[PDB]
Amino acid sequence: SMIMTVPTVKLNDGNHIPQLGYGVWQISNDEAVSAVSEALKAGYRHIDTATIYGNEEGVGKAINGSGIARADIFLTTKLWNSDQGYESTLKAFDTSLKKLGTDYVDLYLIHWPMPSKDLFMETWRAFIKLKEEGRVKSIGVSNFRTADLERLIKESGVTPVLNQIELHPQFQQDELRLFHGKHDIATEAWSPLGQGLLEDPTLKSIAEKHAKSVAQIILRWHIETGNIVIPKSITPARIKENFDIFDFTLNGTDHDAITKLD
Repeated sequence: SMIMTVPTVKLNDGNHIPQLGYGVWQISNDEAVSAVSEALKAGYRHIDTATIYGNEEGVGKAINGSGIARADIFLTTKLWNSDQGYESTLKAFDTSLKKLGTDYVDLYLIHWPMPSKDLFMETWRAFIKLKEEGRVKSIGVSNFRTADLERLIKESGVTPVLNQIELHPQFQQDELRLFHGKHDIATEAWSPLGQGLLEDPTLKSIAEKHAKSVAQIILRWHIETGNIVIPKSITPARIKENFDIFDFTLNGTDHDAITKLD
């Protein structure tokens, strides 16, 4: 009868984000509807997409038809590279809201620091405005390097709540995580499960030690190192498997052994 409470990460702007969320990647609208429905059914309350994936309508349909209040779901999307700029971001966001069928997003991220610093600063200027207007609750970035974050913080005075980056046991991003911690930016891991290490002996051993799956061990390692994770499995069994990571803990030796995988 115990229900594990999904931890939230308190962000630098006072908002809280569920530490586990469900990643939608390059799937179709119909697929997004089914997957997001399945995730919300499995107990996920944090849904992550990006405008370039072309599935905002379907994500929005599953969310609005879930029987869960909009206020109880945390929804992230992301501004695509070709829409960077002040006015072009305001336009893109409007279009994304219309597609999603809601009047705010919890988190809006700049998808990449591409194609230039000037362009992303103008996008950031637009995010600041959307945040002032109360249409975006938290603003952040994705795939930003330490030099992009330095320029963003120096030039705007506004520090992103998080930077979503590729992060998994074979790509641990030690440097960026050190910068993030230094400047109160949360780390969010995309592709947190990495590369199919399902046959790695360290991870297999830890999975047995705890009677959990290798994916569950990887996701618990992320949770214990303070990462927000957005695993993106498409099969229901895996969607449910990735949710069940709050009923156990690793220990000290486990962490050392996973660190050695980078």
